[PDB]
Amino acid sequence: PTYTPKAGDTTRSWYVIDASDVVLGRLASAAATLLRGKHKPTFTPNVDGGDFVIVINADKIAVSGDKLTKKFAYRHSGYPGGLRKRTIGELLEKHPTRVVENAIIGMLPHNKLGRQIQKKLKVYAGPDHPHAAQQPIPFEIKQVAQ
RNA sequence: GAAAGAGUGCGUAAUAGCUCACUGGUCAAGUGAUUGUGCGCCGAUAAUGUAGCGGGGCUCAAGCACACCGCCGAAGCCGC
Ligand SMILES: [Mg+2]
Ligand SMILES: [Mg+2]
Ligand SMILES: [Mg+2]
Ligand SMILES: [Mg+2]
Ligand SMILES: [Mg+2]
Repeated sequence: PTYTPKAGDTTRSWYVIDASDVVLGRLASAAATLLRGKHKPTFTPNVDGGDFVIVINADKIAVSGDKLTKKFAYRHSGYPGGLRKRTIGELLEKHPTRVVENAIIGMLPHNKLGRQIQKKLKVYAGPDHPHAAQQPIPFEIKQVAQ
């Protein structure tokens, strides 16, 4: 019948994605794609069998239009009147990384498996990362023509 | 006579003056006015928390209109 992975069937690859002058939504959508494992013919929605993704230069992300001043990130502290908002602007120089990862978390499934999947994401604001030991192969944001 | 309006606005409370509509000039090609529309702007404004895209995100469209090319999709139809 239909193939389902056994215990030692999942193999993990390390991708590094450069984020310099890339659209935030495009980068995050692709990273979510190859973080969930949608690019593998052995995909199965039950199993967490994606790949590791490093995002490099999360500072240099591109946000189009006029969202660096009028787009907000809202958090609520649970206390009455405990809502705070930070623009994309402030969030890009206070601590930038979460901006990129915020987008990716919004495109992974919001279940327990999504929590397991998140752990494979490594966002770095700098141009360099500490994971050179896993030989991360560079990944290009490609579109397949039709 | 070109240029002088029973004199256009300020202000002199009235005049005056500042000016203007209107002819002379050096300049160097456009310049001003409507009507039919396609998309947008403002008017815009409530009380637990974003809160009038389902979310992330989208103008490098993932928005809109017109053509075209595929595909997904039901217990519908077909196949056994
Ligand atoms: Mg007069
Ligand atoms: Mg004059
Ligand atoms: Mg949407
Ligand atoms: Mg069916
Ligand atoms: Mg039937």
